[PDB]
Amino acid sequence: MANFFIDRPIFAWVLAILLCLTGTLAIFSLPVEQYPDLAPPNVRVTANYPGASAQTLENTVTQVIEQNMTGLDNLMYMSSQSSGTGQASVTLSFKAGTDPDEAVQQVQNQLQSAMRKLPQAVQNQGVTVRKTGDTNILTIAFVSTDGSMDKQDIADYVASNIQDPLSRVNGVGDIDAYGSQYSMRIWLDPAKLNSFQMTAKDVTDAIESQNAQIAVGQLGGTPSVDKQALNATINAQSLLQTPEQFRDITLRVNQDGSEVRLGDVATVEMGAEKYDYLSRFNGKPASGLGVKLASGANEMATAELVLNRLDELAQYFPHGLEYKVAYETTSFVKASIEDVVKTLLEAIALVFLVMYLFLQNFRATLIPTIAVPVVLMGTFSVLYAFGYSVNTLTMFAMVLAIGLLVDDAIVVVENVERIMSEEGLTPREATRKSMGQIQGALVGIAMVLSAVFVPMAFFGGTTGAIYRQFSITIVAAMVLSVLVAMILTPALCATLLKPLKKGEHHGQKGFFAWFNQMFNRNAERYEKGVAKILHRSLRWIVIYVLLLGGMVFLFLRLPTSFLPLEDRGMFTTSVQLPSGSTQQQTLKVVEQIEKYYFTHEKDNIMSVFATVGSGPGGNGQNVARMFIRLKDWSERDSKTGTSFAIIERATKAFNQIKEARVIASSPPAISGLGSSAGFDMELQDHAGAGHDALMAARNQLLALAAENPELTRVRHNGLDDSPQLQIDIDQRKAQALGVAIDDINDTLQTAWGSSYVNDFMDRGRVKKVYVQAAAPYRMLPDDINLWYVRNKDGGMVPFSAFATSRWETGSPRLERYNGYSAVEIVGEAAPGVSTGTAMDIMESLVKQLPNGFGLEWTAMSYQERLSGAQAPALYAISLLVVFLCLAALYESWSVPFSVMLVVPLGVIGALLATWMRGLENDVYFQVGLLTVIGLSAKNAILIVEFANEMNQKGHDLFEATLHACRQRLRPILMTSLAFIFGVLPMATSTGAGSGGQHAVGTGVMGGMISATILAIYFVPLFFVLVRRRFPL
Amino acid sequence: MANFFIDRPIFAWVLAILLCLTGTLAIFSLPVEQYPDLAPPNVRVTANYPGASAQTLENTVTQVIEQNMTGLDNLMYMSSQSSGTGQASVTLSFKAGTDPDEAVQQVQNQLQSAMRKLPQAVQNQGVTVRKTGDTNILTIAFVSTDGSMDKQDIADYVASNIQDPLSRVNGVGDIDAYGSQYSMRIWLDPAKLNSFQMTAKDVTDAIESQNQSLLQTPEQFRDITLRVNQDGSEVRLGDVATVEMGAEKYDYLSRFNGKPASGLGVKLASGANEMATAELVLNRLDELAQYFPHGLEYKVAYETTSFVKASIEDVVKTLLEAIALVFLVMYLFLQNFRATLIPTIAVPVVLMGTFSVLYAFGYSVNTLTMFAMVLAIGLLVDDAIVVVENVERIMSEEGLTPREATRKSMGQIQGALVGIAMVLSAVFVPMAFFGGTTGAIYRQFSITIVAAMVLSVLVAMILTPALCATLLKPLKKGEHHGQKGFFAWFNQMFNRNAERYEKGVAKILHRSLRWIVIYVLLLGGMVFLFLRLPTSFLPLEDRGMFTTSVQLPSGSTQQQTLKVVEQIEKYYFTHEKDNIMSVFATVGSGPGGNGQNVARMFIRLKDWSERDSKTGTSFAIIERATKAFNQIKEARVIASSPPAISGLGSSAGFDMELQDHAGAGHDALMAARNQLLALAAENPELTRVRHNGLDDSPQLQIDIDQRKAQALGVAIDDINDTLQTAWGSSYVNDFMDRGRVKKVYVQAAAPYRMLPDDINLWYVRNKDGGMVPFSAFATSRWETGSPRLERYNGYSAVEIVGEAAPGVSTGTAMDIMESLVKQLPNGFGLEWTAMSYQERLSGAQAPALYAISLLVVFLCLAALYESWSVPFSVMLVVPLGVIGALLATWMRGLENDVYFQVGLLTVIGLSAKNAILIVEFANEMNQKGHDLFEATLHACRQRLRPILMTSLAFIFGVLPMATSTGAGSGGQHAVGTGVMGGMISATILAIYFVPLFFVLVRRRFPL
Repeated sequence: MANFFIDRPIFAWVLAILLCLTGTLAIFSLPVEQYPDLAPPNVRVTANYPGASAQTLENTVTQVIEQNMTGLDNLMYMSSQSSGTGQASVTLSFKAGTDPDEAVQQVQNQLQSAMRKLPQAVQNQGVTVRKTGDTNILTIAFVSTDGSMDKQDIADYVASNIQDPLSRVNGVGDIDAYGSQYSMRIWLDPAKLNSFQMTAKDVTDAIESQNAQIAVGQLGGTPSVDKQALNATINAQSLLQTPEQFRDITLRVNQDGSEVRLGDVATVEMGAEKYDYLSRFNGKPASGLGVKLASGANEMATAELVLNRLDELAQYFPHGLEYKVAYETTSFVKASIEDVVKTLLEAIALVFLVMYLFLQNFRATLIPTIAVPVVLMGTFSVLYAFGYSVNTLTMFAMVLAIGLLVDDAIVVVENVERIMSEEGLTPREATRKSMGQIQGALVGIAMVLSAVFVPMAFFGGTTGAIYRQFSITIVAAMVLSVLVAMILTPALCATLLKPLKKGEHHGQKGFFAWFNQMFNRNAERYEKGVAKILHRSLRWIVIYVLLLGGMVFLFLRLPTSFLPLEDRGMFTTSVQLPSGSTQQQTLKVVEQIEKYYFTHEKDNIMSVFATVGSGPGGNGQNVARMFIRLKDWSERDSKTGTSFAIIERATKAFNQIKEARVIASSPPAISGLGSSAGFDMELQDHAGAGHDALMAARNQLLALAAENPELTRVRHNGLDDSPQLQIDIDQRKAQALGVAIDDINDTLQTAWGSSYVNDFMDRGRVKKVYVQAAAPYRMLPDDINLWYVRNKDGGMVPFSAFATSRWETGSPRLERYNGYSAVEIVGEAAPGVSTGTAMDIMESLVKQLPNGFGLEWTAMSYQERLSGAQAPALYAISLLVVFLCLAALYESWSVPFSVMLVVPLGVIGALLATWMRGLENDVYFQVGLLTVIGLSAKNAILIVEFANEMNQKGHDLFEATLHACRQRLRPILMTSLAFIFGVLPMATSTGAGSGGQHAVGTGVMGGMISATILAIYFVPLFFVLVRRRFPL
Repeated sequence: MANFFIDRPIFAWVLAILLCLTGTLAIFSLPVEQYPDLAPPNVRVTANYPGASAQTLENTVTQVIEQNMTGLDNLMYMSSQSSGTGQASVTLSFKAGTDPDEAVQQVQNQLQSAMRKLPQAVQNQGVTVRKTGDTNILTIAFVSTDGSMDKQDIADYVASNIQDPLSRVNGVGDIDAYGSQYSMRIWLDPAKLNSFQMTAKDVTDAIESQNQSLLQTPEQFRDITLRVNQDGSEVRLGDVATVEMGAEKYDYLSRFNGKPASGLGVKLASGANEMATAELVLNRLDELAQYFPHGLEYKVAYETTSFVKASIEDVVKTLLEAIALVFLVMYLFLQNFRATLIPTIAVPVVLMGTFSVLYAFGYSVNTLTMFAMVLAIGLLVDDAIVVVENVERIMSEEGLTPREATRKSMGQIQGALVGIAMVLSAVFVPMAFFGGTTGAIYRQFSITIVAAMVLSVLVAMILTPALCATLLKPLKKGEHHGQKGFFAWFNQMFNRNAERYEKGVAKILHRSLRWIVIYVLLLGGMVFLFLRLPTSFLPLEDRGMFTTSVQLPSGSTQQQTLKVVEQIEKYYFTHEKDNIMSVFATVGSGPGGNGQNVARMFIRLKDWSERDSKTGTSFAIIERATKAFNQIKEARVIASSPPAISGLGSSAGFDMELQDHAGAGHDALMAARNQLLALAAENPELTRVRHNGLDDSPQLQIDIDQRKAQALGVAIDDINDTLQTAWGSSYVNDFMDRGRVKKVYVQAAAPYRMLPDDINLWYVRNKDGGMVPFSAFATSRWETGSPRLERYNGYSAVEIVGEAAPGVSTGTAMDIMESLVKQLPNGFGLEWTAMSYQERLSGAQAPALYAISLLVVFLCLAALYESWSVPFSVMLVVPLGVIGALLATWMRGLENDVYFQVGLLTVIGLSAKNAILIVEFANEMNQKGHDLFEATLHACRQRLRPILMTSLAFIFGVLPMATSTGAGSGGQHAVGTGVMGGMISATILAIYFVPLFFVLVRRRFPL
């Protein structure tokens, strides 16, 4: 194989060009992402029980649904919520890698099973099963520049002309509206309704009958008369347009001639919702749109399309209206990807320079360099074939790969150079002999550098996915490198390399002359030291045992985490006032926060978009969210302008604020995983105690978390108990009175809440018609008697006769986790403290709580615990696979055992580097540690394979190992330095996703430094000792 | 390899016979189609909202479904129609190659979520997801010869006894009926109703109450008691209304050859074979015919299998003629009969092996694969011809025995055999990876041509060496020697011309600069011709059918449409009689939509043999019709030929969607559409430009004073029910006729539902039981609404279709249309759909294929011959053939379509073949050490004969295609013309320029 392509260089060039072209096509056709899915698919089951208390809804529906749902295929954990508004939502998160469609089908089947057991009212209302994609790809704010357009006018225009076309953009799962369009809202006064003896049902029926559009046939139908002239459709009536027409709805004509008009019994207005989002942008009234990314769609492409369409729509906005991008994700993705590309190019440059240092010949430097584009584009082709994408994980794997993939090319080139320099052979003969000598070594290096990343691919969860991303890329790169090393590089060495003895490089003074002198002297000293330590075995065995102990100590000492946080240029601050607070107080607090951000962080804030209130769909107005967008990373400082510094500085001031609970939190590392950054904990009530007991436990936990300085921004992701109405309707009492269940239910919906009726055409656009009770009347325990519902006989049975309403203090929103009343508690670790330490502290605090209150981590916390628990297995499996592969290659057990003893020499260096830098044991460290294992095995192989060959030929073990070290010192050094300077830009990256780059690069760089400076001495010791113990 | 079969011929014979047998088995088990599955898969979601206006239907139903369906996999585009009848259909088309079942499953999953959001009435009706067939395999008509059976009787019999059996025939996805079953029509009379003081609701309720015993005869219905007077007298239904057994639907009034008839539109089930399904349908119909009442007879008004069969037969004929011409030219160059037979025997083996490969890969016998086979016939014989020619030359000169001569020849040209196959197969590889309809077409050819090439190399190194070692006789110096007739003159002429050619090649080698300038000029001319040449997708074919569409002004009655249809039918019967077999018309059915003002008429022409080749072509008669039809000002009448691909679009030409890219206003959209139609009518490059839709129609909106209605104690429900019963129709109950359950409808008699003031003739029953006239609380008013609303990719749109004027390509027409759209008021943009979208995609992605194919061929040659110089020398001759292909295509009036693209690829391969045949031998001689001039001159002298004979074999193989006159003449001409011109130029230029390129490259880069 190697000899075949030596004499046919053009064939090798053609193969390389084919790989390059396929890779270029793949690159131009590969999708761009920040991360892959990496998120457990979630399916949400939603049910509605109108006019039902939260506890009653939870008991009658939520629990039942959960019971049937339990026992699914890959159900990781069930989380459920029961709201006072009457909506029950049970969320089912499935194990990562589960196809969402199959999960949805299973949930639908079990919902079919459970639907009968549910209350018939809920069944009539309808139960919905859908895969929930809640990733907010971008949030858009529409603000009137001139001020001519009112906030309600802005909301109406947006919901009429912008929301509808944007919803039709590809990949837009759901576009939330932070403002509501106008609607023909009709406010019923029960006083007038009882005055004229008309129930709300009569009003609804009159609106339905009078405001309608029905086709009744055709003028001039097909069996027409002999000579008709016109064929036209006939419509029964028209849809009302102005509010005045609604006021003229008849509803009755008395015998005297008087008519009880709708305006006589109610008031109609083309207004907006009673409690609409009081959205603001940079201290100005504005409306908003929240675009959510549909499941299984590319965020960047969808955002570009939406932005694109919005740009088009903008061209047709009324004078003085413009759109602002309050929240954007693709900016960070583009910045991070471009930064990683710059890092990769800098890595290629540094690898070229370090190779040129050892190989002064320019062509000899080019020959391994050419392997980089070929293997890189082949890896891109492999990624395209397997359906992977260009994300941060794959790009990090590529940058890691560079130094590994250049290894075999470097080995071949320098072996050819050594043969040319010493034996004096021609480049062709030198290449032949070099391939014959080191054919085994290349295969061994590829095996050790690829076997480490195989087992990782067989794990599951988000962790397994991350591992797989690295595996595929790195395994493909290693396979191509070993293919390139035996196809392209031998031909290049046989052709590109000039004899180089005519040029007389020896005697050429300069920097390279001094470098060669230093290298030769140090190599001689190194061989002397290797001989000495071979003689003095016991001392270095003791040193090795001490290194093992230090490695264990650093392993236990190192804090753990899942994924480094990144400066995305955004963070969200949440405002929660004490329960019962009006929207105006929340607005005042929001104004205070905006003033703080404008007057303190004036050099970093680009725009703040606040959203006061829960909106029309919700219960309390004491909630506000504030989307904060920072300036570009270049504009902001690298020390005080970072997102983390801004968040901490704001957190101090906001913790000073006592008016309301205000927390500034960075966005989560993974969009679909968790709501915000930091740990995510569910405080389950295992004892089954009361809800108030759970609330007291929650308060104790929050107080303790506030006490500990290791924890910051600890908050309850929920709502506090507040007085709530509970309309209780006795079905048997109503049926004794003969009043229909449907009629009383509709009347209850109309009075307590709002009832949609039909549509009316406004300016050519259809808009909804809502029938609602008057402002003072909200089906209070007092006014329930004022409402009347006629029975079958027609007599106006009073509502109070069959229904009872009473104020009750309880939680508006009840939550459950895995069959246990629980409250979700979220928080973040203090600066300098890892997430794992924060989780340990939270576990200690929950232990400090009274009995019966266990905890269960969810989302990113759950998967971080999974990765931490599963990490030792991988290491063990990867080491075992490397050992078995090495035993298979050399058909011996002494050689692989000698190699595996060098693995601790790299792990100690990686641990030292991460510990000194201040990083933590995350997933990246794990994959890094795996890379360090592979490279330590690489150096060990580079020595022991030649030593074993020499021994098998019959040379003395001492002489054989000394000769092997002397010859292979330069290959080990230059390959390792190539890798070190390849990963150096990662460890010193600035801006964009610099945190991930640092986390990946630091550990591997330290591992390489230790691996060289320890292996070059210990590998001879291991090989000699093992061979003495087990002779040939 | 070669030597093995030389000494063991029996093994090679066994292999050849095995391949032939496998191919023969494959041929008789290979399905036959006109085209493979080239149309993108379409999924249609239909929703029915009864009693809903078009605008209401679009707002409440269509928009919801469109919003939910967004996000599907490989969703090319969405098009939706909100008809005034209450039916909304959102058509989703996916990328070509997408699994239809997977698409349907995804659509159903997305619809399940959307079901809840829909109005309750729509959910009760039921939204249906179905793979869109929309391909009329055949339109059969049933006409009573005697006239005893009335048109409605024909329709009823068809629905009762024919529609059901045919629908169960395998492969019949749907069977549209242009008739209606019997129904007990009860025509009310408001005057009689007032006489007896009964409202329409009284009659409706009574008839509902009356009804397993069901009334059968009309008389039994006329005996229905509506009211019993106190005197004992009872009011009968016949006393107040007229009972008749008519149709449940009067929408369609079909007419065959000026005679009443009813029709069935048979539609193909997705994936089924067209020819087999049509044969089954017809067979079944024959069985049914065995029991048709006297006088009734079915007649095929539309048929596709006729053209498919005729075209396939024509392509087989041209294939056989190509084989014969290849044999003749080989016999011209190889005077010995056995020497000619040896390459000929390779043709059946390679062809049948290709058939086996197609059967294994699942491909069928379509026009594309057959064209590829015809091309391969000239392509495949190249290696066998080279082997035989080299053997003959060695025997003539060295005098060796056939066995040793074949051995030496195989040793000498083993490299060239591999190189020719490599270049002829590497061009067609990248083409296979392309997508869309175009990629599918490419693949049909690639698979076929690449398989043929591989089998050609295999036969050339296995079968032909054995044949040369056995069949050939040393009689070349014997029987063959001593020629005196025509062949002697031919040999003398060829020898003299070869000497002249070699001398000229030497001279041109001396005069390099002049011919370099000539080559640069040829490059410039090639670029100029490529830019000037117009573009298209596929050539239109005279399929013996075409359709004319009638669209009277909105609001026109059925009778006026029938009058215009009669005028058109008279035109066809008189002016164009020697070419028209039959005309089948259907009032009420149209491409854009259904209505009394729209009629669609099917015209079937006589056989191609009967019709004139010049004035009887479908295009000529259609142009004459358009000249005549354009004069008709009563209506818009357009005669359109069938689309190139059945599933791609509704009709031939371009297809675009003028849509409001922003802003709004349906009236603004209609005004823009009118402007666009006027501008298109102005242009002389565009013909038959129209919009596939319905203009805004008058609508009679009734206004009801609810105050007066309640003052008189009249319920709104009653006044809606009376209006629906009178103007619309009322499905009161069912009745059984001849063992079949049929509907009973109650409706006002025609004279009383014919004017807007007829609303005042009706009465309602108030709460007290009195008769309140409608005039008390009803006011009629005229308005204007759109019967059918369209949306394309979300935006409101109007579908505008049309065709290019004769002499103008479809691409030029599309450019003209894009120019016209820019003249519209700001906010309106266009998107190309159907086949037009695919044409734009193919044109956009065309330069890539060429670049990639050229690069792949270059790299393969460099890998094979281990020198950059050889492919550089070879690739320089590609323009020498491309110029000829472009010149021939431009001269013959053809355009740059898909076939031309595959042709350009074939021409690239042929130019590479000739360049290889020269430079391989020249490079070998130079590497052996011979002088470059001597090497190239010797290579030209020796390889002139094989190059000329292979090239002539190919050109005369494609000659019948370029001069075919059968059913598929257009496609055969499009494929053959460019390739033939390219090959001609490739020979007559390469045989001189290739030495120049090789010599110049070697001098610049000495070995």
